[PDB]
Amino acid sequence: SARILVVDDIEANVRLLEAKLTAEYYEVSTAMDGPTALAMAARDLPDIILLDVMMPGMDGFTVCRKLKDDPTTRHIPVVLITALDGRGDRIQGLESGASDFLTKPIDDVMLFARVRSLTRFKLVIDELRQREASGRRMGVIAGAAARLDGLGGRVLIVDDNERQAQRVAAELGVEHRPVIESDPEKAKISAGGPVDLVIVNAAAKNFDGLRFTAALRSEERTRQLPVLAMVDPDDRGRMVKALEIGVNDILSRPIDPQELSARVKTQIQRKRYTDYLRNNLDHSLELAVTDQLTGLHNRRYMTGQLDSLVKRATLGGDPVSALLIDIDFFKKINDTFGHDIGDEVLREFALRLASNVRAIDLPCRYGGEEFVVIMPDTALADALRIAERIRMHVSGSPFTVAHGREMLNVTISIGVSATAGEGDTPEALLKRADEGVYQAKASGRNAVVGKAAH
Amino acid sequence: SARILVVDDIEANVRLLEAKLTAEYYEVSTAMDGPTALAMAARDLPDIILLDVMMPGMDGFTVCRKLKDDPTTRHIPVVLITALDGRGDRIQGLESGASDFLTKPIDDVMLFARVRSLTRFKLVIDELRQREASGRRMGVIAGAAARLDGLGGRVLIVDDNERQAQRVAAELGVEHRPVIESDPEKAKISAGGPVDLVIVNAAAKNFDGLRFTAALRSEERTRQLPVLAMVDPDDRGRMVKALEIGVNDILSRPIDPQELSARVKTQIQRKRYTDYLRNNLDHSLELAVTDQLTGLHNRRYMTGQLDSLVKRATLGGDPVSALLIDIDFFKKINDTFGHDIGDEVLREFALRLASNVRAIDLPCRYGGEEFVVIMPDTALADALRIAERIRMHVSGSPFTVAHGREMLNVTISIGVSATAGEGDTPEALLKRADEGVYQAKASGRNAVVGKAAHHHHHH
Ligand SMILES: Nc1nc2c(ncn2[C@@H]2O[C@H]3COP(=O)(O)O[C@H]4[C@@H](O)[C@H](n5cnc6c(=O)[nH]c(N)nc65)O[C@@H]4COP(=O)(O)O[C@H]3[C@H]2O)c(=O)[nH]1
Ligand SMILES: Nc1nc2c(ncn2[C@@H]2O[C@H]3COP(=O)(O)O[C@H]4[C@@H](O)[C@H](n5cnc6c(=O)[nH]c(N)nc65)O[C@H]4COP(=O)(O)O[C@H]3[C@H]2O)c(=O)[nH]1
Ligand SMILES: Nc1nc2c(ncn2[C@@H]2O[C@H]3COP(=O)(O)O[C@H]4[C@@H](O)[C@H](n5cnc6c(=O)[nH]c(N)nc65)O[C@H]4COP(=O)(O)O[C@H]3[C@H]2O)c(=O)[nH]1
Ligand SMILES: Nc1nc2c(ncn2[C@@H]2O[C@H]3COP(=O)(O)O[C@H]4[C@@H](O)[C@H](n5cnc6c(=O)[nH]c(N)nc65)O[C@H]4COP(=O)(O)O[C@H]3[C@H]2O)c(=O)[nH]1
Ligand SMILES: Nc1nc2c(ncn2[C@@H]2O[C@H](CO[P@@](=O)(S)OP(=O)(O)OP(=O)(O)O)[C@@H](O)[C@H]2O)c(=O)[nH]1
Ligand SMILES: Nc1nc2c(ncn2[C@@H]2O[C@H](CO[P@@](=O)(S)OP(=O)(O)OP(=O)(O)O)[C@@H](O)[C@H]2O)c(=O)[nH]1
Ligand code: BEF
Ligand code: BEF
Ligand SMILES: [Cl-]
Ligand SMILES: [Mg+2]
Ligand SMILES: [Mg+2]
Ligand SMILES: [Mg+2]
Ligand SMILES: [Mg+2]
Ligand SMILES: [Mg+2]
Repeated sequence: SARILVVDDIEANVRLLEAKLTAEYYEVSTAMDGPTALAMAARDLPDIILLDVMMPGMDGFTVCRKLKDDPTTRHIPVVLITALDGRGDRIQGLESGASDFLTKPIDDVMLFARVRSLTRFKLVIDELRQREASGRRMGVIAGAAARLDGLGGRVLIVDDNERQAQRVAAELGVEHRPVIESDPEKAKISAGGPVDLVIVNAAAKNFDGLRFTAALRSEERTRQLPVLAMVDPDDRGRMVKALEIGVNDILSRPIDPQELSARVKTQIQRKRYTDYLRNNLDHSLELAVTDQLTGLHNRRYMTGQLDSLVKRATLGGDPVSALLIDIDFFKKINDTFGHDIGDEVLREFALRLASNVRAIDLPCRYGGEEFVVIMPDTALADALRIAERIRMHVSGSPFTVAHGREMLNVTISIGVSATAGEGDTPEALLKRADEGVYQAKASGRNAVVGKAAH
Repeated sequence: SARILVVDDIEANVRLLEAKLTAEYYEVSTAMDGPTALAMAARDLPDIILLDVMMPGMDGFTVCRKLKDDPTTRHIPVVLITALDGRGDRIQGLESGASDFLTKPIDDVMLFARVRSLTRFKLVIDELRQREASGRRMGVIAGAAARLDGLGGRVLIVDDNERQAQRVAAELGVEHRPVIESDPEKAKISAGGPVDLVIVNAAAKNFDGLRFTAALRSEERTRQLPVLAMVDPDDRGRMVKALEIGVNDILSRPIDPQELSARVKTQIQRKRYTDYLRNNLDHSLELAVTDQLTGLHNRRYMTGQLDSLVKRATLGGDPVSALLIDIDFFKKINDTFGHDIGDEVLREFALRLASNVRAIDLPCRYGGEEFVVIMPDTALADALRIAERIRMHVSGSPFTVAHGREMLNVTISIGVSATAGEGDTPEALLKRADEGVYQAKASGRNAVVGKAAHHHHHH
């Protein structure tokens, strides 16, 4: 279910861990030092890396720093597993970018809980990386592939221990924008707003922090919001639960502020990376101008042009008209002959429309079975002629279908609309058009109806 | 971690299930009949529905059919939980679209394993649906998924048992294209190729079907490929394991051939649903028409439009004009500052052009450093006005460059052209615009030069 790379200078360690992980059905590979490790990671792109710190030559902190400094590997969670146990070295490991820092001998129940958690989180990151990478024979821009810090960031602190909360707030205060909130019900609201990270106390006295987290996770709006939970280091059952319901990361009471700072930064920086991906995906769709199926222009492109043309109309320029065409009984077509045949009809209809209208006109795909034609410098009466012409052309001739094998009769209903002067707006114009289609429908279909200015 | 709607006519049932699920930290809501259930599902979009079959009025098979027939709710997994246990009841439930069919009194360990599984899957799908609904709302993606299509479908049967393999193949054979493969190592390869679903034997004698599945799941190529596992029915632990390593669904042996058929169809249309989403999302930045770097329309598009406009002009309609713009000393920019900056200038120039010209005009990328603007219903004189305006917008103000650090001065030369008479053609029109450009540049650059058509004294 995951490819895990294990790194340690002692063979006994490597194969003991290996047997545990393959017993849980993971695909394990191994390296015996830093240099090797970095080569395998760059080549094989594993899902997780488990890493010794103390090794002859290049040590685990360095290895870790390099993995995060290459864009190919920056995204892979690293878990340090080591014999060291000083606070000093704990903090050095987290500051160098590791998700967790475990001290030998490790708790297997926590290791597997943690691994199952990381893989769950990597699911969405990886899909989005796949989505982007399918722009690669296209055009990227703007983005200079440049990272994205972990500083800044608005942090909500849900806690009913005033002493503890203020300490947490004082530490984050220098580098971040912290806000305290001891009411869980209010907190639910706040957490929807402008917030990058929530810190929740699982050992709160007046509410259950874990239930509160489950709450955030269940509602679609905040399922993605990172959550860092304060827990008791002696209560293993509760730590596993925390990971299982969906907590991104954990901290031991009493709160070490240097540990706190390191993990808050880690979490804010991963959440930003995944919002870079989401926005890049959405910016590239914005740039699309045609409808994939019919190759006519899409409605986004159309409404942009309609904005400009209607504004110019309102301030005294040329009038604009709109035709809104909707195919009759289109659902009956799909329900009888199948979706494929539905698409043959749509494609043919688009080519017929395009070629019975002037080049200066803007025909477009407006919805599933709806088409709009914008006609610059055209008034209501002419538009009605043009609509009539298209109606008679569509129904005057059957449609080829089932690639060649069969004909079909198709008819359309059309609503027609023209601009009405200074007060008019493109949404008003379109609304009059579909009031026309509605009456045309009601009149018995295969009909044109022009609704007038008010 | 998930919103679960629970439906059943007896309060005792609803209440007992609710306790169990909230003890595992789920958000539960409830209904006690069909009508209510369907209203709640459409208003609230829960992550999973657990459903009784036998209820006064509308029953569970109907409620289920309606949920899958409405696009708002079609994607929600429905699990039926019922006192009924005939194989006929089971097959109807699965045929009406359920992910699973459980008999009361349920196995809780198993219910949770199954819930935990559905939600792991929903994570990918709902990120996808979410992005794709963003695409629909901004006006780019349009259309609809097929409502039927779970038939056809290339199915790989990884199995050790000749005879069982053969029966599975015979049943699927009518509606799908099965292929048998008893070697797991070969099967790893085949599974990469053209395959929609793998059926694997968890109780195979010569290899571990679950290890084989873990294998598919770990390699990035086949991580989404649906897998249906045949399992011994007296091994709850192995069943849970199967669900944990990532199996889409379980089928108890000895194989019921109509159970098989129903569960294969369900998985294949779920696969195609997620494919349809991925295509909408990606394939929509493919098909030329615009120029990647600048956003403006490409050349092929522009010459198509110019043909139609010029023909209409020549037969008596509105006149048409062309501007041909070419950036001055553009080679100097690439050679002094590098192509990163050359591109920054082209992109910005496109922004300044697009926004100083009317919507009805067609600005476009014509060559490396050349742009053309087509102006419908416009004559030579007005075109010269437009060219001059544009020219001063580029030279009147320096260009940002080196992302923010550095300022560059850029100038353009423009040739101008307009339709004239019956005998004119688009290639003639553009050729006059080129002669303009050539004069503009000879005259000392940062200039506009228009070119009228002429005939000889005795033409
Ligand atoms: N296709 C196209 N044609 C263009 C463009 N610019 C000018 N024309 C054509 O050239 C004419 C005269 O432009 P003008 O001398 O700036 O005289 C202009 C200008 O003084 C003013 N005006 C009109 N629209 C605008 C505008 O959007 N912005 C500004 N700033 N002034 C405008 O009134 C005008 C006279 O209006 P029209 O009757 O339309 O007469 C316009 C129009 O037929 C253009 O970008 N695209
Ligand atoms: N944007 C746009 N506007 C349209 C369209 N169809 C008609 N109109 C507008 O309304 C017109 C009157 O159309 P008509 O009655 O067919 O009267 C037509 C028709 O009889 C003939 N005609 C012009 N172009 C064509 C053509 O391309 N094909 C055919 N078959 N006849 C044409 O002369 C016309 C009168 O010419 P106009 O002065 O242009 O007057 C035109 C035009 O202003 C259209 O598809 N798109
Ligand atoms: N009844 C009518 N139909 C219209 C009108 N405007 C456009 N159409 C329809 O759509 C046209 C294609 O328009 P085009 O792209 O401008 O391409 C147009 C245009 O470029 C030119 N053309 C044809 N007739 C005339 C005309 O009478 N006057 C002018 N100025 N151009 C014409 O060739 C055309 C292609 O020939 P068609 O087969 O007629 O194809 C015509 C016709 O089917 C109109 O006003 N009235
Ligand atoms: N009927 C009418 N509408 C007006 C007038 N002035 C402004 N508008 C409307 O608002 C414009 C945007 O204002 P702009 O800043 O002048 O932005 C203007 C201007 O910078 C330039 N432009 C377009 N036509 C002309 C023109 O005839 N003369 C001049 N000088 N500039 C023009 O590009 C424009 C953007 O073009 P549009 O997309 O058409 O967008 C146009 C148009 O929709 C006007 O006098 N008459
Ligand atoms: N093949 C195909 N079908 C589509 C597409 N986009 C939307 N549809 C279908 O178009 C159907 C429209 O059915 P309606 O009942 S709303 O429209 P009708 O044409 O049947 O109604 P009228 O007779 O015009 O009143 C919907 O169910 C969609 O599934 C599409 O892109 N390809
Ligand atoms: N950065 C960048 N440069 C390009 C591109 N497409 C074409 N070019 C280059 O633009 C350069 C222009 O050289 P010219 O001599 S043709 O153009 P000039 O502008 O220097 O000539 P004029 O002074 O106008 O006569 C050529 O070397 C082309 O390789 C491009 O997409 N990005
Ligand atoms: F050698 Be490791 F740091 F335990
Ligand atoms: F009432 Be249910 F079908 F058990
Ligand atoms: Cl001329
Ligand atoms: Mg060591
Ligand atoms: Mg319709
Ligand atoms: Mg009942
Ligand atoms: Mg040049
Ligand atoms: Mg050139």
